[PDB]
Amino acid sequence: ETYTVKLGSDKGLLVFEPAKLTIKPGDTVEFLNNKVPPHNVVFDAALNPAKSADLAKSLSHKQLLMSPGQSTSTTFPADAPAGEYTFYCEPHRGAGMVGKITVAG
Ligand SMILES: [Cu+2]
Repeated sequence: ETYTVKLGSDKGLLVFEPAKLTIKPGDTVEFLNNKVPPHNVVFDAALNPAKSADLAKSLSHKQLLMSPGQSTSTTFPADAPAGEYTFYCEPHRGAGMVGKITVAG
């Protein structure tokens, strides 16, 4: 299944919309640049079920998305470990642009 997370709400808030999502291993999350760019998508190296920096890096998109309508996607590994994956937008982290994906069966 492919799910869409907007970067910046339609109201213009510095949030992911939605900010929490439950998926299965192998699902894709599309991150769509929506409002108040630039944004990026960085998975936390410690706050994933494997506490694996490499895993987090593989899921992340560090380059800034500059224009509304740009997108990037993360397809989770087929054997992604179950549990919680915290991610954030680097420029807007301090303003609260933090999200969480939960992988479950
Ligand atoms: Cu942002």
